[PDB]
Amino acid sequence: GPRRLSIEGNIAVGKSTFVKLLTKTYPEWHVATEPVATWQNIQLGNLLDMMYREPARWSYTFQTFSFLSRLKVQLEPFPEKLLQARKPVQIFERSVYSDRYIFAKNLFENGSLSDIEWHIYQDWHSFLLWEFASRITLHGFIYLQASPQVCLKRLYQRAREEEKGIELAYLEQLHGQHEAWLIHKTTKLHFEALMNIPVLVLDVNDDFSEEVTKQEDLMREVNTFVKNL
Amino acid sequence: GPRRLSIEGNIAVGKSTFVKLLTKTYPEWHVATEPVATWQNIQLGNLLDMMYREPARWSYTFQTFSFLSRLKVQLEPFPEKLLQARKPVQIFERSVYSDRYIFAKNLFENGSLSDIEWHIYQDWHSFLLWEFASRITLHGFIYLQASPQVCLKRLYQRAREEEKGIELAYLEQLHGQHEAWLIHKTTKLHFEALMNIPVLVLDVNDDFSEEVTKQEDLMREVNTFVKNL
Ligand SMILES: Nc1ncnc2c1ncn2[C@H]1C[C@H](O)[C@@H](COP(=O)(O)OP(=O)(O)OP(=O)(O)O)O1
Ligand SMILES: Nc1ncnc2c1ncn2[C@H]1C[C@H](O)[C@@H](COP(=O)(O)OP(=O)(O)OP(=O)(O)O)O1
Repeated sequence: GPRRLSIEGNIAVGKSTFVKLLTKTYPEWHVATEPVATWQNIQLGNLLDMMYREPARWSYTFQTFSFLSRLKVQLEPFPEKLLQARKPVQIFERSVYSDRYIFAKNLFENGSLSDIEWHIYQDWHSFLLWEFASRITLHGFIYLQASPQVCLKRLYQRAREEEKGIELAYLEQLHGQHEAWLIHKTTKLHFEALMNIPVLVLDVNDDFSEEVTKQEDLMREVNTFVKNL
Repeated sequence: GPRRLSIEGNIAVGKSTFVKLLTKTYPEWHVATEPVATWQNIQLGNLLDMMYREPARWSYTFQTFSFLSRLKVQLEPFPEKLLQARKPVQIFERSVYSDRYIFAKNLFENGSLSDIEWHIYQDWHSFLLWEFASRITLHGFIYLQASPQVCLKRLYQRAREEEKGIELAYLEQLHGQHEAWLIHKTTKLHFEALMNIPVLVLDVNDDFSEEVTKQEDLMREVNTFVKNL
């Protein structure tokens, strides 16, 4: 059975970059894409923008769309490629779990989600993950960790309309969520599986985007981590 | 396998009354309750009221809560009672299907649901019903049919805070939806199963609430209908 892993991290920490690097280094590996272009244009309307401009009005709706999307991809069948490899690896950009423990949770804590919205959201989440338990399993998390300000810098370094308005405070919040869940284990979890899952912590405070030294150094840690799963 | 059926009809047409009558006449029969008391008090906040007072703001949220609820009950296992009967019957108050084809649909058509909300809702609905296809099956619909004004009268005859504000027009809309789906078959369906399902049409324009003649006359049609399933 393929090893399933999801990349977790803060906004702009450099996920897409880290993925391009993965794709290049381990081609057999299958990377399930993250729906960002499907959120800016719903097919008509930018949900992403809406969630950012009126968080108290569109946060819940957004979460329901992202959760469904993340759940769909995690339920899809393994490709034929992945099928025929000695050590198949499937990589997800963020997960069905971060949808809840990183964003939804945070959106509630900062007031963007009402008590009713948080309650309904959790009800849904716990219900479906229980029904689909046997199919959404993950073997480990690759946490691209970096400070809020570093992210804030990168966040602004790339235009991205929707985002230009994000304050440092917001990134600090999300940072907290990641640290509480993937590092300190202080976030109450509601899934026995999620309890003890391996977490590879990659420190990307220093722009690995260009230093070929650190890139080879990252892929190395990744390979070591994946193989011992 | 138990025969599964759902009671469909307009607001106040007299569903709860018709159910009390069923319970009394066919005790082996199992009637899965409809969550109305769980909507007026979420456990804190009245979603039902909210949806009515600010439809453009809470319709989508409401639909997601009612859909989940209706789906949950249709996935639950048959009770032990129902288990040991020669002809087991399971009755549902409205269904996972009316959630979409009666209310959600109508809420979109009358502007309470935006294009984005309608799209996300449908995406969810079609997805989960496809995943759970084999478990949500229904064998027939009992349509408690009556004119909008008759309903409007009954609607007002019973207090019900949340509702006091419903205009005749709204009931007319819902009436249309029922007629289009259960009678004229002019509502585009998205489930092969739902295509040709039996529909028992009970005319309840005349208050059967008290006339013991019509009650015995209704249960008779019901029994005849159920047995030939
Ligand atoms: N569950 C969520 N709830 C609310 N917003 C979310 C959620 N998940 C992602 N986002 C936001 C953060 C961003 O502004 C936009 C991010 O999409 P994405 O491109 O996947 O983020 P990112 O910041 O990790 O960049 P990238 O993956 O391109 O490197 O959507
Ligand atoms: N899917 C839905 N979307 C929006 N509102 C709904 C939906 N389903 C039911 N409702 C509303 C209509 C009512 O005002 C309240 C009705 O609940 P319910 O008691 O089941 O209705 P009813 O009008 O058929 O009466 P009863 O079953 O008590 O006879 O919730």
